[PDB]
Amino acid sequence: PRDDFKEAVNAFNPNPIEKWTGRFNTENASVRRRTLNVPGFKSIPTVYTEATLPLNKDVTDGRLTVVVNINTVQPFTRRTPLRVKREKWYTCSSSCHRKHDEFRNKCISEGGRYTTESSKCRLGEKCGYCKQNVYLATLYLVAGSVGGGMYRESDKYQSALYPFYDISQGYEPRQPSSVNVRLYSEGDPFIAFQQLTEGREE
Repeated sequence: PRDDFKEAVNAFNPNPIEKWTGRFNTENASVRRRTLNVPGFKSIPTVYTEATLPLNKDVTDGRLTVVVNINTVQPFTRRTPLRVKREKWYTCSSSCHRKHDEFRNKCISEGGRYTTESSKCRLGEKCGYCKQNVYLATLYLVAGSVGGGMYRESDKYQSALYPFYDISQGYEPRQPSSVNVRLYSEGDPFIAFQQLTEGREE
């Protein structure tokens, strides 16, 4: 559990990632060394290279194409949809008629669509869900280590965020004019945190 994370943090070597300069599309990349604050641990080092991509000709028919040309990393291209769906379920908890229809209203009100799954919203019941439009703000990429000081985009980790799919990215209710791109190493504690935990707590 926490020991597996301990195993990852200690093994992590951020030194090679300090060389990950280059470009995401047009923009120059900048290596960022930051700290991961988790209870019971000294400040954990997380390192990635990043850039801010403006929405321009890199957008075509709702998809953002990013070309990754980072040093020591075998270059690759990634395509990501600007828009995806966010499905959230309402459960009638002890905390549900009054709290149910507002959840319903928020969904509609915020541009989403609500779907009923039960004729009546009883305690402990999945009464329905909201399908919400969310838009790409932050894009996480992962490069797996190859021998000889070289890297290559990770097949298993299509993202740095659990569950690590292509679309497992930072999506917002309101689409920004620019997208922030980030490239991680597989051994980064942020990914290890995400994996072992999924929900940012141990």
